[PDB]
Amino acid sequence: AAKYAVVLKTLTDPFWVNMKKGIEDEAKKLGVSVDIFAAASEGDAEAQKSLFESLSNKNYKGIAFAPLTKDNLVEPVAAAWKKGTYLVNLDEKIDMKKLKAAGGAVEAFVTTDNVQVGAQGAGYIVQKLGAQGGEVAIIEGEAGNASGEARRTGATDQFAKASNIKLVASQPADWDRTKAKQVATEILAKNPNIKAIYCANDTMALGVADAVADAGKTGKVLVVGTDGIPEAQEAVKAGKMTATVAQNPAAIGATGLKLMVDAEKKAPQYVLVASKLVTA
Repeated sequence: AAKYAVVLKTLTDPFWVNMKKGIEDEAKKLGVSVDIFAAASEGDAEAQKSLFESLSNKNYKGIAFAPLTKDNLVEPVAAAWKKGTYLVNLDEKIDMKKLKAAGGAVEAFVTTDNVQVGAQGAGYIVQKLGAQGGEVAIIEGEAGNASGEARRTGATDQFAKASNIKLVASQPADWDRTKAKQVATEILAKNPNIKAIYCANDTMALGVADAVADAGKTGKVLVVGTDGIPEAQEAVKAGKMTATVAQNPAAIGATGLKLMVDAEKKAPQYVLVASKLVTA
């Protein structure tokens, strides 16, 4: 029988499918039975909460979970912690203040570090530009967004380590493809010698690629996105983008399972899973 359960988000896009496959592969490697649940109703906080609650009568030793919101799983996670269940928070961090106030905790949090995501995108640009270096830009998300600001910070800090890389622009395009095209055109007009643009998500990077194409500069300006959405993966294969920085949901799920298995053989353990560069 399964000592371990995982509650994912709805299996309607490749990220959660790939996390499920990574858990299954890790379960094979570790030789353990694991039950993997997701709600059929996508974007549905209470459905996921109810799904989690339905596991209370089963006897899982460990449950890993990727909450839809920071709030929606607080009560079932608290009830599980109080029963002695080993708990691993995956992906988005549960509201720890509310979880504590509910008398619960988690033992581990496995996630992607968005600062490292930005540093990874910027670092790839730095490698690609080699000894000559050159001018670069960041196309930011909505200002103040936690993930976008972390990506901006990580890219900015990484660029700042290379003395012959000059950050000539860092500007918000608000997660909008059309706005990112306009902003990239503005940067291209002001900095015609620009060599690379890191973009805090792929939707914006695809608009940046459109601006670069309109300017006749495809291949002459590197364009690096973030998230690895299918259209960006296709753009990378077609040479319309240089790369995109993708999370590794399979490794997040595998790591989550391994933490639970290892627990069976206080601040939670914080495990960061590196993103993967998608290139041609």
